[PDB]
Amino acid sequence: PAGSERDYKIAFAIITALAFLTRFWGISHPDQVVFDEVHFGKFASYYLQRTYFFDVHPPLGKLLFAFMGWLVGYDGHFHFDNIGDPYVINKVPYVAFRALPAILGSLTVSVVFLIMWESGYSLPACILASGLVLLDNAHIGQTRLILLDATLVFAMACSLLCYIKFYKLRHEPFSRKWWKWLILTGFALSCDISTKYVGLFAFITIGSAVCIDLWDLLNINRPKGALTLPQFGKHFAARAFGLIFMPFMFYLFWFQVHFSILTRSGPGDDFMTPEFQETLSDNIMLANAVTIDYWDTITIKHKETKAYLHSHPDRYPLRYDDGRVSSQGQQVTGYPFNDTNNWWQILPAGPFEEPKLGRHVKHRDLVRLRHVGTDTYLLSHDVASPYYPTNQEFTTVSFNEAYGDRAADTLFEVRIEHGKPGQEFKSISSHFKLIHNPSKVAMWTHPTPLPDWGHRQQEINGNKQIAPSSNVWLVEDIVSLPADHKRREKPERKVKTLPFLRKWFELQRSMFWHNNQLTASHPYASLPYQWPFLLRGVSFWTNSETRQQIYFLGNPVGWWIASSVLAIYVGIVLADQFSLRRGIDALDHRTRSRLYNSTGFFFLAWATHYFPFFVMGRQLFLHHYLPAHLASTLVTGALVEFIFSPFAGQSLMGSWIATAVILALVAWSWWFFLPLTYGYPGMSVQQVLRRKWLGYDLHFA
Amino acid sequence: PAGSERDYKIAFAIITALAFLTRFWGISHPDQVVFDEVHFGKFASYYLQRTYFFDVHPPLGKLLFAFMGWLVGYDGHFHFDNIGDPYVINKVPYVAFRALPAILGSLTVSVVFLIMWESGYSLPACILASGLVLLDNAHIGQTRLILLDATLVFAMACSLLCYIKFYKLRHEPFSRKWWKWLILTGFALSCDISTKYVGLFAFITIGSAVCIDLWDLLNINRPKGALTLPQFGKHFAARAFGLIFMPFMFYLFWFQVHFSILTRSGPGDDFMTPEFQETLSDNIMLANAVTIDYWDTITIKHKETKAYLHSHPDRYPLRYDDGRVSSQGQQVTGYPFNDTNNWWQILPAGPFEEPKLGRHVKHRDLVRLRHVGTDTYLLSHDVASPYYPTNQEFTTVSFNEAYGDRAADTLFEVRIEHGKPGQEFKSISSHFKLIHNPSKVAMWTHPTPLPDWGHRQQEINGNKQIAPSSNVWLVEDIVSLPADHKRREKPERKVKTLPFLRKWFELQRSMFWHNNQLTASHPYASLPYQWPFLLRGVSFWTNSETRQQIYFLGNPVGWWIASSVLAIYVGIVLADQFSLRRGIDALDHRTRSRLYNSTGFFFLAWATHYFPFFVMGRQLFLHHYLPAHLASTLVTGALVEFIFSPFAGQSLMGSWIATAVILALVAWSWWFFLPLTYGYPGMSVQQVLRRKWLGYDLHFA
Ligand SMILES: CC/C(C)=C\CC/C(C)=C\CC/C(C)=C\CC/C(C)=C\CC/C(C)=C/CC[C@H](C)CCOP(=O)(O)O[C@@H]1O[C@H](CO)[C@@H](O)[C@H](O)[C@@H]1O
Ligand SMILES: CC/C(C)=C\CC/C(C)=C\CC/C(C)=C\CC/C(C)=C\CC/C(C)=C/CC[C@H](C)CCOP(=O)(O)O[C@@H]1O[C@H](CO)[C@@H](O)[C@H](O)[C@@H]1O
Ligand SMILES: CC/C(C)=C\CC/C(C)=C\CC/C(C)=C\CC/C(C)=C\CC/C(C)=C\CC/C(C)=C\CC/C(C)=C/CC[C@H](C)CCOP(=O)(O)O
Ligand SMILES: CC/C(C)=C\CC/C(C)=C\CC/C(C)=C\CC/C(C)=C\CC/C(C)=C\CC/C(C)=C\CC/C(C)=C/CC[C@H](C)CCOP(=O)(O)O
Repeated sequence: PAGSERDYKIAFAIITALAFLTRFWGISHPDQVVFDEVHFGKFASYYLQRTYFFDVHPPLGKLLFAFMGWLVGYDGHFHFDNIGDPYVINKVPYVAFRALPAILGSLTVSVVFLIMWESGYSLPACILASGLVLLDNAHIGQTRLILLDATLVFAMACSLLCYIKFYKLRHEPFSRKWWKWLILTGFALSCDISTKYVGLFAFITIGSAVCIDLWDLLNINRPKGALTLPQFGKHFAARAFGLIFMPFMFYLFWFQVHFSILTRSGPGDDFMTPEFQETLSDNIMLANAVTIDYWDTITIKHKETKAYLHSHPDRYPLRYDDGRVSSQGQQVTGYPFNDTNNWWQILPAGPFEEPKLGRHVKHRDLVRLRHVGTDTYLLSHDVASPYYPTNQEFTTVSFNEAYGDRAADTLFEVRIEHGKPGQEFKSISSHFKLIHNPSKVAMWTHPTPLPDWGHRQQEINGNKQIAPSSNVWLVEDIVSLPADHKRREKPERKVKTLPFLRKWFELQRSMFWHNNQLTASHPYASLPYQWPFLLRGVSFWTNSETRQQIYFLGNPVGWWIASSVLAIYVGIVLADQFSLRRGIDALDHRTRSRLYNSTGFFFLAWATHYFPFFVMGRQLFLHHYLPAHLASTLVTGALVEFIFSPFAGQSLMGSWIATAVILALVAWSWWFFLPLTYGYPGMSVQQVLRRKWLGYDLHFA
Repeated sequence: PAGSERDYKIAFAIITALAFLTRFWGISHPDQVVFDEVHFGKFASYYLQRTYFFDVHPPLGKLLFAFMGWLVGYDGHFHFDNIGDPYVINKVPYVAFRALPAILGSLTVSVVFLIMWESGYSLPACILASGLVLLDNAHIGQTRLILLDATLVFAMACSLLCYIKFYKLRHEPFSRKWWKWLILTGFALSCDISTKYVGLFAFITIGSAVCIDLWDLLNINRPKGALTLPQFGKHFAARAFGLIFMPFMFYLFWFQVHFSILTRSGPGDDFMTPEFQETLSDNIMLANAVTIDYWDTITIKHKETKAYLHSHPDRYPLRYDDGRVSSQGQQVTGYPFNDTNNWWQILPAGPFEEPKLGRHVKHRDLVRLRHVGTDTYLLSHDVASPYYPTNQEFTTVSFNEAYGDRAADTLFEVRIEHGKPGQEFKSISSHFKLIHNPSKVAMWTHPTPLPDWGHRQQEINGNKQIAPSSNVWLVEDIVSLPADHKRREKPERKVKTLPFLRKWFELQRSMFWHNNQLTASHPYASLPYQWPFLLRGVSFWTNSETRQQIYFLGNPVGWWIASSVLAIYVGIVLADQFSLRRGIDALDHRTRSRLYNSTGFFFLAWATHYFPFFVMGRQLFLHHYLPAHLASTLVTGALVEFIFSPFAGQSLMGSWIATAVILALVAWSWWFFLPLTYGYPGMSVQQVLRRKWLGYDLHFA
C-alpha cells in the first residue's frame, strides 16, 4: 500500500467502526445477571434511590453506571440479589447499563490507535496495536457486562496518551498547551484511581516517566542548556501540582458527589459511627414499614404476581380432572383485588390465650393465620394440590381443629428474606417466605388461574423448593392498626450535617479496613504468573439447557504473540547495551532514541502494571492483567516497525506483510473463541473439546 | 583509645569470648521440647536410626544435628512427638543438639567482626557491627534451640566474607588464592541453600555483586586496561563454575549422603512411588503393617492426643450448661487406656450382607463402624456437640437405624493421608482422617476433658475444617486377627537399587509439591513489613507454674537503630547523587568508593534478603528476617565510621564515643529483655507490663 495522513485517517475510522461493532454486537444476549453484575448493579441502583450503602471500591465507576441509568429515566426498585435472574422480566434497562463499558472499550481501541499515531510510528504499527486490542476476546468480554474494569483500562490508555501529548510539548514549557495537557494527564490518572484502587499502578508509570524526565532536567551538563535550581524547582512544582494534587482533588470531588447523592438510610449505614447515622436522614421506607404484632390483622401479598392471600367459603371439589381426590376443605387462593376476604389475623403458636398488646412477631417465629371473614385457620398437609401433584394443598380449619388434633399442621414459620436473629417482622419492608412447619414446604402461587370452581383465582400450594423468588410474600397493610396509632407516629427523625473532610476520612478508613479483612472466596482466582500466557480462564455465566457458556479468557494467539514480543524487546535492549559496552553502536540515533523513549515507555507501562501484582497477596483474577496486556499490544506494534525497517520509511512492504499475517492469525484465533466470548450459539460437545488448549475448565465436555 | 593490629586482635578475641558466653549461658534451661524442636529433632533421630522419612527442607541442617547426636553416641528411640515433654526424663542429649546452633551463632558474631575487619573499616565500626549482632536477643534466641536458621545465618555471613576475600584478589586473577576463595564462596552459598530454600536469596546478593563486577569487566573503555572477548569469556566461565556449578554439586552431594544414610523403612515412605518403596528395605523398628479387611475389629487411636475412639452406654445430657439441647444419644469419647470399649468392627456401606473374608478396605472407601461392646453403629449429624456449637455431635445408633432411615448418617470415608487410588488401608502405617459422608466433617478430638457426665473422657465431634493435623487417627491393632494368622506373614522382602539422579529428581519434585500445598497454620505468622521495626514477636514455649516465657523477639533498640541507619544511608546516597548531578563532588575518592563499594555491598545484602519476602505469599515468621538484619548491622557500623570521620583516621574519638553510646544503650535494652530471651527467672506481672512496648502478646499480664 502507501502511507499518508489520509490513509491514517481512513484506518482510524475503520478501526473505530469495527471496535464499536465488536463491542456492541449481541450486547443483550446473556440477558441475565452475570459473574459480578450483582454488586455493581446493586450499587448503581442504590445511587438511583439515594439510599446510603457501603462499598470497598472508589465510587466513580458506580457513579458512571448510575448516570447511564438515570439518563434513560429508570429509578425502579430492582436491586439485584442473585446471579441468574432475568433482567427483561423485571422492567430494568440492563442494555443501557452495559452500553457504557462498550463505549469505553471502543474508545479504548481508538485511543490505542491514537497513542501509536501520536508517538510517530508508521501505519502498519498503529494498525497492528489497535487490531491486537480490537481482536482480543478478553477486552471484548470485559466491556460487555456491568463491570468497572473497562473504565480502568480506558483511563490508563487515556493517561498514556495524555502524557505522550504533554511530553512532546517539552520544548515550550509553561505554555497553555503545556499546562492543559499536564492537567489532562492528572485528570486521567485521577479517574483511573477513582475507578479501582489498582489504578494506582498507572501513577507508577507516569511517575517513573516523570522521574526520568526530571533527572534529565536536573543534569548540570546537558545538551539543551542548563536549568538553575529555581527553574528546576518550578518544573518539579508543576509536575507535583498537575500529577499529585489535582488527582487528589478530583478523587475528593468524586467522594463529595457520592456523599451528596446519598442522603437516605440504606444497607451500609451500620458500618459508620452513630453521628453518621445521624446524618443519613433515615427516611422513606421508615414510614412504610411498621413492626407487626401478634393479634394484628394483615394483608399478605405475593411479590411477583401481586395477588393477595385469600379465602372464602367455597370448597375444593372431591375429584380433580386427573382423578385425584382433594380434602374438600375450604379453598385458599390468590386474589388480585382488595376485599375483606384478604384479611388474616396473625396469632401465636401454642395454646389459646387471650389477646395481648405489643408482642412483636420476629424472624423465624411460628405463627397461625386466622381468616377473619370465615373464622378459620390456615392449614397445609400432605394432600396433593389442585394443579401440582407434588405440592401440598392449602386449606383452612376450625378453631377446635387448629388448637386440637390438627394443631401442628396450622403452624407456619415467618422466614424474613435476609433476616437476622431477633429481627422484627415489618409491613412492607420484610419480604418473607411462609414455611409450613411440619413439612417445610413454602407457600407458593403462580399465574394460571384455577377453574370456575375456584372463581378463576390463583392457586395457593406448598412448594417443596424454598429457594425460588416466587415463594416471596410481603405484608401490605396492618388493617387493624388505626392511622392515628402511636405504633405509626413515633419517627423521632432529625438529621445533622458534618464537614466533608470528617465524613471522607471515616469512610476511607472503614473502606480500607474492610478491604483488608472482608474477602469472599472465588474458585477462579488466578496468580500473576499465569496471566501473560493465558494458562487458565474464568467462567462468568452458563445455563445447561441451551449449552451456552461465557467463559472469560483472552485471545490465546494475540496474548502469546504480545508476550513473546515483550521477551524479544527485552533481548534486543540487552543486546544493544552489550554491544554498546564493547563500543559498537549498531543503531542509528533516531532508531535508538525511539526504542528507548517511545517503545521503552510502553514496556515501562506493562511492567508497572504487571509486577506490582506479585507484591499484593490477595485474590487476583485474569482481568487484572487487562491494563498491562494493553501496553503489551503497543510494544508489539513498535517491534514490527523496528525489525522490518529498511521519516525514512521506503518499502514498508515488510512490515505490511508482517502485520497482515499476524492480524489474520489473531483474527482466526478470535473467530475460534468468539462463541465462548458471547455465548449466543450453543456449541456441540466435540466443539467444546477443540477449545481445551491449555486446560480450560469449560465443564461442557 | 588507639588503633593497631594488636588492638584489633584483642577486640576480636573479647568479642568471640562474649559471643560464646552469651550463646551458651543457660542453654539447657528450657529442658523441654519447644516451638519447632519437634520436627527437626524427629528428623535428626530418624537419621540416627537410618529409617527413611520425608521433609520439605533440604537435608544439610538435619545432617548436622544428626552428626552432633552421633558424636555423643546417642541412638535411642526418642523420636519427639509433642511440644512440652521433658528431655531429661528420656535419656536424650538435647544439650548436644543445641550446642551446634550456639557454636554457629558465636562463629556468626566472629564472622561479622571479620567482615568489617577485612573490608578496611576502623576498629569502632567493626566493634559496633559485632556488638549489634552480639547483643541481639533474636540472634541469641535462634541459636538456642534445635532450629536450622542459625546455620542459614552463619552460611550467609560466611558467603559475604568469602566474597569480600575473593574480590580483593581481583588484581591477581586465576591464581591459587583467587580460585580458592571463588570455590569457598560457592561452597558457603551451597551450604546456605542446602539448609533452607530461602538461602537462595544469598545467591541473589553474590549474584548481583558478580554482575556489577562483570559489567565493570566488560567495559571496553575502563581505566585498568581492556579485556578481549575471550578473556571476559574466561572470567564469566570461572564465575559460573565457582558460583553455580559447584554449589549444585555440593547440594547434590548432600542429597547423596541423605539417601545413603537412609536405607530402612520409616514414616515418609508412602510419599514415594512403589519402586522407591522397593529400594528401601523392610525394617524391624515399628515393623507392624497389616491391611485391614471389612469385618475386622480394630482400635482407632488419635495421633496427637493418643486417645482411643471409645463408647459406653451413658448418654449425652438433655441440656448443656449454655442451654443447648443434645440428641441424648449414646456418648462417643476418647479414652486413654486399653479396654474392650475401644473395639470397633469396620463394615461395608450399603445393605446388610453376611460376613465375607479378604475384602480389603481401601483409600476413600465409605464404611460403618460398629461398637462391639454395645452393638451400635457410629453416627454423626447436624446437632451441636458438647463443647463446640459449630461442630457435629458423634453418637451411635441401632442396627435398625443404621440400615434404615438413618443409614446415610452412619457412613464415613476413610481418607488416608497422602493416599493414592486403590491404596490398601493398613494398621499402624495408614494415618487417616474419618470424614462424615453427608456433611464432610472430620472426626476430631482435643485434650480438655468432658464433665463428670462424660467420665472426664475426651470429646469426639465433627470438625468443619479437614486440613488440621488434629484430625489424624491411626489403627493401632486389628484385635480380631490372631497372632498366627496368614495375613500377618511378611512377604518377599527384596531391595533393589536405583540410580541416584532418578531418586533425587523424584524426591525433589515431591518436596516442592508438598511445600506448595502442605502448609500448617500458625498463630504467630508475620508479614515482611513488620520485621525491620519489630512490631510483633513470636512465642516459643511457656509454663504457667514458674511464670517463665521464652517469647522470641529482637532487640528493639538495636533493630530500630539499624533500620534508621539503613534509612540514613539511603538518604546519604540520594543526596550524594543529587549533588553530583549538579556537578558538585562533596566526597573524597576514598570515601566515595567505600560508601558505594563496601557499605553499598552491605546495603545490597539487606535488600536482597528482605524484599524477596514480599514476592512470596506463604507463612513467614520474624526469624526469616534474621539474615537481612545481619546485613543491617553492618551498614550501621560503616555509617558510624562515615559521618564521624574527620588510612587517615586521626582522632577517632568521635566514632569511639558514638559506638560506645550506641552499644551501651543496646546493652541496656538487651539486659531489659534478657529474661524473655532465656526464661530462667520468673518475672512478676508488673514486670511483664514493662515489656509491653509495641503490643507484644506476652499473655502473662
Ligand atoms: C530489564 C530491562 C529492559 C529489558 C528494559 C528496560 C526499560 C527501558 C529500555 C526503558 C525504560 C523507559 C525509558 C527510558 C523512558 C520512559 C519515559 C521517557 C524518557 C519519555 C516518556 C515517553 C514519551 C512520551 C516519549 C516521547 C517520544 C516522542 C515520540 C518524540 C517525538 O519526536 P522527537 O523529535 O523528540 O525525536 C527525536 O528528538 C531528539 C531531540 O533531541 C532528536 O535529536 C532526534 O533527532 C529526534 O528528532
Ligand atoms: C535506593 C538505592 C539506594 C539508596 C542504594 C543503592 C545500593 C548502592 C548505593 C550500591 C549497590 C551495590 C554496589 C555499587 C556494589 C556491590 C558489589 C561490588 C562493586 C563489590 C562487592 C563488595 C566488595 C568486596 C568490595 C571490595 C572493597 C574492598 C574493601 C576494597 C579494598 O581497598 P581498595 O584498594 O580496593 O580501595 C580503593 O581501590 C581503588 C582502586 O582503583 C583505588 O583507586 C582507591 O584509591 C582505593 O585504594
Ligand atoms: C516526590 C515525587 C517524585 C519523586 C517524583 C514526582 C512523581 C509524580 C509527579 C507523580 C506520581 C507520584 C507517585 C510515584 C505516587 C503518587 C500516588 C499517591 C501515593 C497518591 C496520589 C493518588 C491519589 C490522588 C489518591 C490515592 C488514594 C488513597 C488515599 C489511597 C490508595 C490506596 C491504594 C491505591 C492501595 C493499593 C492496593 C489496593 C488496596 C488493592 C485493591 O485492588 P482493587 O480495589 O482493584 O480490587
Ligand atoms: C547467567 C548468570 C549471570 C547473568 C550472572 C552470573 C551469576 C552468578 C555467577 C551466580 C548467581 C546466579 C543467580 C542469580 C542465581 C543462581 C541460583 C539458582 C537459580 C540455582 C543455583 C542454586 C542451587 C545450587 C540449587 C537450587 C535449588 C533448587 C534445585 C531449587 C530451589 C527452589 C527455591 C530456592 C525456591 C525458593 C522459595 C522456597 C520454596 C521458599 C521456602 O522457604 P523455606 O524452605 O525456608 O521455608
